[PDB]
Amino acid sequence: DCLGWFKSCDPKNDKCCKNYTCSRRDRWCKYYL
Repeated sequence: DCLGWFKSCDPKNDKCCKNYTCSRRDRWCKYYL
């Protein structure tokens, strides 16, 4: 599964979908530019 945006994630255990990547600053699945 993946996350959307403001879902908590962990950069070492990224669960983000396409065009997203989880930040550590925000610790959420941040839109990856």
